[PDB]
Amino acid sequence: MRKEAIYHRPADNFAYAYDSETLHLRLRTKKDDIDRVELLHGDPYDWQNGAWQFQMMPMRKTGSDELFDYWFAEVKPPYRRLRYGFVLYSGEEKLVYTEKGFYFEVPTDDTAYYFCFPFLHRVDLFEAPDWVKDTVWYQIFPERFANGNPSISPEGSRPWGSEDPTPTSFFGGDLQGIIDHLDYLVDLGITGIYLTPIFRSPSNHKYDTADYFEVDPHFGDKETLKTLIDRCHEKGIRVMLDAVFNHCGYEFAPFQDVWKNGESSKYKDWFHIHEFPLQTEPRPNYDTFAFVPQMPKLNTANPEVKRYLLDVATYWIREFDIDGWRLDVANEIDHEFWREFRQEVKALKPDVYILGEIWHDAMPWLRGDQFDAVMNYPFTDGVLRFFAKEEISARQFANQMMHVLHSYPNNVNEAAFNLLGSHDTSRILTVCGGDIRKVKLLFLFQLTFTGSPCIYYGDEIGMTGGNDPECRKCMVWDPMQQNKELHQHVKQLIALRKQYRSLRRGEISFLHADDEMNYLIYKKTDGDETVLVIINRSDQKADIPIPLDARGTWLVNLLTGERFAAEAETLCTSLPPYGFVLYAIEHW
Amino acid sequence: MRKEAIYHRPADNFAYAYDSETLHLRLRTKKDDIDRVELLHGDPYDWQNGAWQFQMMPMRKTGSDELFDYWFAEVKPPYRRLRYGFVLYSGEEKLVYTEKGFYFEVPTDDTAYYFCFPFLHRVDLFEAPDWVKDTVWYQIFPERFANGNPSISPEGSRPWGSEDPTPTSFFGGDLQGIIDHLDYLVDLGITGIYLTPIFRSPSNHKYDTADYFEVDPHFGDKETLKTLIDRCHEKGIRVMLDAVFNHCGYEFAPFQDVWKNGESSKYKDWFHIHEFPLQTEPRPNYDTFAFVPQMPKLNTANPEVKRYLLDVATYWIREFDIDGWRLDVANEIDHEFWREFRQEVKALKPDVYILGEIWHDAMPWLRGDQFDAVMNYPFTDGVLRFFAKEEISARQFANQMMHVLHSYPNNVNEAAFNLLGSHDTSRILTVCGGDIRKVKLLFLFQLTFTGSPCIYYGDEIGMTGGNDPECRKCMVWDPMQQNKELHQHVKQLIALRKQYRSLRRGEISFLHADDEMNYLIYKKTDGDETVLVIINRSDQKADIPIPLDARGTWLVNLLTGERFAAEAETLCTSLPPYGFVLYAIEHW
Ligand SMILES: [Ca+2]
Ligand SMILES: [Ca+2]
Ligand SMILES: [Cl-]
Repeated sequence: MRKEAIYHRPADNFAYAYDSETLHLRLRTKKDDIDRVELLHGDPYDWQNGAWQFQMMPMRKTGSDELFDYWFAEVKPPYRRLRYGFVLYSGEEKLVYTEKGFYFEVPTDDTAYYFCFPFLHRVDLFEAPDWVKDTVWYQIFPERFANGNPSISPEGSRPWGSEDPTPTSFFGGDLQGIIDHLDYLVDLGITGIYLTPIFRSPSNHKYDTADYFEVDPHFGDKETLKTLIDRCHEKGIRVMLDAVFNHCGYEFAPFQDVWKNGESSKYKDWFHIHEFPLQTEPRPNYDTFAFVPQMPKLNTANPEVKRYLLDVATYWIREFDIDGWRLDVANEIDHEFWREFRQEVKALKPDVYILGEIWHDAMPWLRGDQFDAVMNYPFTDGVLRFFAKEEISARQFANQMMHVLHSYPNNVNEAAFNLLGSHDTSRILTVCGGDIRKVKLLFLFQLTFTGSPCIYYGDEIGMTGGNDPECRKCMVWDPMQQNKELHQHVKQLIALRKQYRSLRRGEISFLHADDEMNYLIYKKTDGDETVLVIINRSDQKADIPIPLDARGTWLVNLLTGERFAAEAETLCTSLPPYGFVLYAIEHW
Repeated sequence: MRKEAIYHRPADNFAYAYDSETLHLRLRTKKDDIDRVELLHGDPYDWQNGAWQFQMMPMRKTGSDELFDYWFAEVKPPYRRLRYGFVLYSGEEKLVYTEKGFYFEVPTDDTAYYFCFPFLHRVDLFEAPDWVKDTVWYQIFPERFANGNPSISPEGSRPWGSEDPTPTSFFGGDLQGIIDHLDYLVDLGITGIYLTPIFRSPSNHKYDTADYFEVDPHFGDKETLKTLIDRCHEKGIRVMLDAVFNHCGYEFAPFQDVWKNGESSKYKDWFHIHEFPLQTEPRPNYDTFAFVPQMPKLNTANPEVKRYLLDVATYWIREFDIDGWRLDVANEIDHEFWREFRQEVKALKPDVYILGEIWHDAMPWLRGDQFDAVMNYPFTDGVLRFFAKEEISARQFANQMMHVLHSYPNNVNEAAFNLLGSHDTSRILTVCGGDIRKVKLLFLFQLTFTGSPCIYYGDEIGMTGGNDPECRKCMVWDPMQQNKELHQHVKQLIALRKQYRSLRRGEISFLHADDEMNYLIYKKTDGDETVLVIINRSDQKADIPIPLDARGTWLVNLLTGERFAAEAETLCTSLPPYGFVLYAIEHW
């Protein structure tokens, strides 16, 4: 066995409380290097006859990435205290992996050798709002969804969908237009809406905020926003707004004061200023979002700033009853602020979903004291590389999915915001080079994956476009221009997801087929039901062997409803080019 | 390249801010497997400025443990933001290590593959009080230091130091006794005193608290405590008290109420009770420290309990100006409480040192939002196994020290509470089998090691005893029963530590000798200042070669003060059994 590939450390994704009485422990080792692994565990103070009392529990291999095998075990400490280790077996070789290193047999003269999970506290438990787990989100960029009130449209607004958008063009989309098209979303099966910024700002995207306490006049007023939220609630749709707390806009009052009065302004500490007076040339002498002068970075360490943003955060919840806050550039704002943010938000309305925009590994923000989840862009990356660009094999895709999922605790993955694109990415149909068959596969995977998926407006009807701003075209309402095949496909999958719990909250496992290149086979299971998905990611028909025992095993096609029994101990599934099939499994 | 042994993840000991402008990045690889490592780095938004290529910085190997090599690099992001990857060079091939995996060359496209350190926030920076770095602590168990007030000694106190202590014996030690012997401590060189529990409790150790707002009558009164602290402060000695917040005592009023009234008690939720009425056996029906009935666990999640404990924490600081809080069984209290604890204590007195009693890996409590340090028992175990028990080689000792040190960020190690024993361990002289020569080596290593070391009362004069209660004998004040040589050795070493910054704040590196079984050679470095230490851990004379080069190099024997020029390529030093020598290395 290779000791250099064995790893565990008491925190993050390797050791965490799943609930008030249960702990989850993981261990990773070199793939196929270990035959069996057992968790050695016991209460730190449980002694009898002068010997430490501990037991052995076999661990299950939950999956593996390109380099490692991941092992899992759940344990309910008798007194909520635990000292543990790992015993690995390979042939006649045995290793005991502990915090103090490796041993060849279990040392029991003391507990100091072992890893420790001191005490399971309910207060430190990671707990996201349960309702998001069954939710399917729909992201809307307000300036481009629907012009429901022409009288408030920006002057210079272009005819709807008359031309591709630019960084400064306006088409007159507003909040009323969203209200007017809610039945379209209900029919689709959407139960959650995520809106990009809607507070006063001069731009079409509004990430350069002028006033966080005012709805942009071009989008509507507070009365209209309230009606929108109330109407969504009546129809069973939760609403999440965009919080741009990392930076403000050039027209933000406090910034204007500092821009004019420099170091004597009482708002100078509200920002990250390097020298006075402020300037934008040759470059800004203050921190900004990226290198954008009109987006001054806010000092969230300043008491007055924190008070203001926390007031903003609770105001919209208290007065408008929103259901979530999507945090713009969340990773660039300090942890101290995010902890206070959670405390005040959750104290007001525990149901509010706290979603951070972080495109990379976000474990530091997912320990339970800050966010409920992050926009899962790493998932986006992997799914697009396999289904859209076909850059990696099915084997490599499974490895990447196993890699990212095992990088986090199970309860964290259960609340993950799994998207395929957004206002900050190219359109999936375009990433797919215009092949609807590939887009159908993207939706199939997304909608059968555990978590809280989000659909970018227009992707369900085949809208096209490159990256920002090309991906922000006016929503296509003309039924003659909407791709009917895709819309029906999405509606169908969302319905299925709502009907099968394993798709929404189950564990995922990948089965290795003969052709580990184009055939993807995976299962979703929650202990009560099991759904098998088989995908032929190739332009040729395929006969794919399904690795499952045929003893008393019955399958039910979820799309056609057809029931049939297996027998060949490995039934053969025949699929047309880019075809796919889903089966509910029955063991009688 | 063994990909399975390579590792980095943007947090804890692998990625952190060292100061407001500097980031530290670490990478671990299979020992001797990698020849060189380069850090590819840049600002995440460099692309906006047309800067698509990374900057490159070579990483330095800071040490190796049993299985890995550790690489290091410090970076000052121009805009406090960083995106990075690693380039590893091996005879086999060159590989780029990123968050998305390994690549043979730096990806030429614009996809996000890299690790990220979003923003360097001063507010999230780990920062312990600077003064602790130059402090040498002395731990005192009040019931056994000195009987300065016979009139308040417990009834039935045994003649001072006349017999071995027991779990229930009393000798009459008190706070006045400490005051009476301050000059002894000043002479020794001590600049910090850590006292075990001193609040009212029926026991001789007092970890079963009866009243947190009262100094035990047998130890003295609030007036005596003030005198002690003021005299200490006048002598440049800081004072740290023991906070027993995980559990209270059997005589704690709130608990007595619950034990009497049961479920009808208004204090029922102040503890962890499973059933009523409360029972103490076979095992308590309520959570306790270990299974001690007289030590019921407090519910630090209960608002009243938190307020009471926080009031306690701030009371002694505000009223008596203490300089630190040592947290008893700190790992068994929730993180939420520790965050509030830090906020309140630091707001009151930023200089207060927060030390948690955690014997295992404490990374989760050392990210900057909770403790400043923990009692470094893992250091204690490693040092004892080498110098005292001689159960491991000099090579294995070097590996273990590198292992535990690289497990934490540099600024965390710089404030670490490095002890060799305490009231919860056997006496070091006894662990050394009565060999004073070995104890001298223990003090030598401890006092030349970076951090905030602590000396257990009596160890500086050779007191003996097994583990609790044996290690709690009355302090020996008669010089005829004190080991003068050892005492002067400790006094001399504390003097040197104060004179050479590299000993208390420098980096450490182990130089591997030919006979790396008994010969230990290491150096402390801080800028150009270097202290070389050579230890002969064997019971026979030895001639050990000093690897150092003579290139305009001069050595200063820190024990004798003797100066001399370096011979040729390697100077040889003759040492007696368990001998040692320290040399300041000057580069001219
Ligand atoms: Ca309009
Ligand atoms: Ca006394
Ligand atoms: Cl309405």
